[PDB]
Amino acid sequence: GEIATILVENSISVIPFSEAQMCEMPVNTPESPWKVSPEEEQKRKDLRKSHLVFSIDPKGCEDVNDTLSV
RNA sequence: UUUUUUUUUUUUUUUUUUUUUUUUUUCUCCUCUUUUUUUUUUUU
Repeated sequence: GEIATILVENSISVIPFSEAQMCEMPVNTPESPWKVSPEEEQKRKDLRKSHLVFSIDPKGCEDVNDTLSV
């Protein structure tokens, strides 16, 4: 009840989205997951082999932003 | 040696109809105390 009060009072929504707001999703399905279309591999410039990327991140960091490389 | 007569289960069937959830009261009402109101910053 207190958490609900804190939400309602401070103007924050707790409603999951609607069908048309859901349906517009990238399809990360097991029968066909996501993988880069090769014309965009052309158009970009890969570095997954010639350079090292890693990250320290807080405990529980289910979603990383920060990365660097020197 | 004991004849003859004294009715019985109401008659009738071939009449028209153009609405509609509910329904009808109760008054004015003293919110107690460190504050201006804090605020960059970074790790989600």
